[PDB]
Amino acid sequence: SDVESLPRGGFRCCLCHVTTANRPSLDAHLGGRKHRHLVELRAARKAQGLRSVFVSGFPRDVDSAQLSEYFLAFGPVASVVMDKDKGVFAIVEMGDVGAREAVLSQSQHSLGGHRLRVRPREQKEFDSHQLAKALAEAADVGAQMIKLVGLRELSEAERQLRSLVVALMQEVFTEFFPGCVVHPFGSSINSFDVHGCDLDLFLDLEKAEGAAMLELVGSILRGCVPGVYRVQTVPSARRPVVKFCHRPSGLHGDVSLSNRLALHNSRFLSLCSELDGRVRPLVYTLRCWAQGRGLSGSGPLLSNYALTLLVIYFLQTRDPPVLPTVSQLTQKAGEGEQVEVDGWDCSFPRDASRLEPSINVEPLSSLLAQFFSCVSCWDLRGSLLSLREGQALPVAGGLPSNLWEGLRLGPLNLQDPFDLSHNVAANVTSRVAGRLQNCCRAAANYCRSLQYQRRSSRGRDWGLLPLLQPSSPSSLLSATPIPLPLAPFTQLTAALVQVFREALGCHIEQASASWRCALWHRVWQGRRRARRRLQQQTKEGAGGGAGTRAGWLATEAQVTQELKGLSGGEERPETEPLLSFVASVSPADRMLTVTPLQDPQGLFPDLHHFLQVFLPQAIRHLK
RNA sequence: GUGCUCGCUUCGGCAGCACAUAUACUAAAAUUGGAACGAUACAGAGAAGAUUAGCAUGGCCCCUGCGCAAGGAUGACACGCAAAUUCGUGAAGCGUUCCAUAUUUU
Ligand SMILES: [Zn+2]
Repeated sequence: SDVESLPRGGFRCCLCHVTTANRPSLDAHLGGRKHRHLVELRAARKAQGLRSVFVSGFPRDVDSAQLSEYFLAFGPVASVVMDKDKGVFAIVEMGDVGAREAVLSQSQHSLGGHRLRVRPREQKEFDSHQLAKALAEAADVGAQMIKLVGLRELSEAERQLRSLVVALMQEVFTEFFPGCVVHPFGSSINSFDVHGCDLDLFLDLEKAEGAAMLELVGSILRGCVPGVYRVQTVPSARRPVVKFCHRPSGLHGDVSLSNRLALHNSRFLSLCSELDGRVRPLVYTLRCWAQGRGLSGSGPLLSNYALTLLVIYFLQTRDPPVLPTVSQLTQKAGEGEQVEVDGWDCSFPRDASRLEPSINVEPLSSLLAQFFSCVSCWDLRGSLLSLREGQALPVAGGLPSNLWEGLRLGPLNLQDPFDLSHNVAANVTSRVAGRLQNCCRAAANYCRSLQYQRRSSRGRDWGLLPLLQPSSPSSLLSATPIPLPLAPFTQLTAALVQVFREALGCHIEQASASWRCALWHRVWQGRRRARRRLQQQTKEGAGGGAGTRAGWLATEAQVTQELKGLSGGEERPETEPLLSFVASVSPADRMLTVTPLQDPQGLFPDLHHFLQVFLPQAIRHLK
């Protein structure tokens, strides 16, 4: 009854959301642990719900204890839970059906001089376009990145909502703990926040006591904080955390216990962000790209903090240093900023008004291209990327292992600037590292394309748009050479240049003969309608003129000029070509290879099919 | 949220009363690396035992056609077809059973 069919004989489990490819696999799923566990959960939940009662209207600010002991006379209580948000209502779980029947049998209840609302409980079962439009009209790619920052950051209302949530959590925690504060970190304060980002909190006040404190935090969060659900603990890791959600505001996030290192990391990130102007748009763009291409997330992927540290390291290892090394920051931190946590020195200047500006001049487009290229080149497995020194330490030396005693090496090595034994890319497996390298190579060779270099006038998804939309390009390259009519190589190459220049209106530069060709209008389309107009006008004007060898090129040039004039409505300055390509001829077999260079609209296939019909006819009329 | 006030009101609201206050916060740990088993998809090779891989449409493909009627013209895109023959077995896809000095915030 929980199985819903699917095409190709598919089967799915509604509970587990797990598909099966055939009947035996479905039966195995139906008879194995995951499914039974879920049917036991649903059966127990439905039974408990049916043997349950709903209480409202009880006197304001009355604890569950007296209500439970009042209901004790009517039957054996099992669980009483009170509302978080306002405590208006409560649910009393009874350890039987008879007592639930007894309590629902009465038409009147009294407790503490207030008529109660005892009532049976119901049981129930378990920017795609606007972003593109906003980024499709900027002046250039740098403006696109700045606008991406503008429309991807946290809006002021969202900031207010997050601050209200933080204040609520602070209030409840101060109610429980004697003296404590909640320091928001991560995206909340490092100025690298996006819409719907994690709300990460630090609770400021050998392992059993830590586990007990984490369990206390989980119990307090589950039982007192209004609107939170899905509280779970990860007590066995480098930093035990408790995860939660928040139904009213829709937020989710993590709570850690004793990491001041996170606070210092966040302040360092803010200092880097306000130390130069390129870093914030660069990190936002790289995070959006990595999220789109499915290599940044949770688990076996680059955490976005690791991506932020990677782009910071890229900014550090340039010949003109865009950002200073953390060693330089530690040296330039004056007296009073010397602090250390867990035996590790975390010192850097507090205000950006003291450090000299970087002498780096190259804009954000060049920085993005250099990031792609340099990250694609690096020997990630054999090199440790040290942020404190801005240097690639040799991983095989053994020194980086015995120096820090806790460094877990791997396919990608990247040490956070303050913890000396916390390579932040230990999650990444080999497949994810290889995918990162390959996608970086793809982006690197895309950045050299003229589409990323010049904005589109007619609208062709220029700028970051291809790097944001997934649009995995699986298109084959030039595989079909065009056969040409047998002519002497010099005559054939001359006649091709005439046909491209005169009959098609291409700009042609000389690059086996080869030429770069560029087109601003769709000269392959419409030609049948243009020729019929020219033929009608000629038949109305002065019939005559026997067709010579020169008359064919002149007639195709006129058919091309008509197709320009029918689109002249455009007034945009024609600085970017609608389609550019190479034309290349082999000496022996006299075949023409044609390859795209810039095709912002995906129109190269239409041009190629047109040239396959047109060029072997043109070279027949030019013999 | 709704109704009432034989209360102020500026005429919206405010101040009290009445119903209602929703039907929880419920633990559905996850990820990675191993091993074994079941499947059966695998561009998987013969083929669909002379005879399939073709589709139907739309506007595009060129030529002819004054075309005004159109004809071949066959590649792209969208639209729904679906594919069994009879057959073996995977990789980072489906399912099941164990293992891990293995991982989880920033
Ligand atoms: Zn299931």
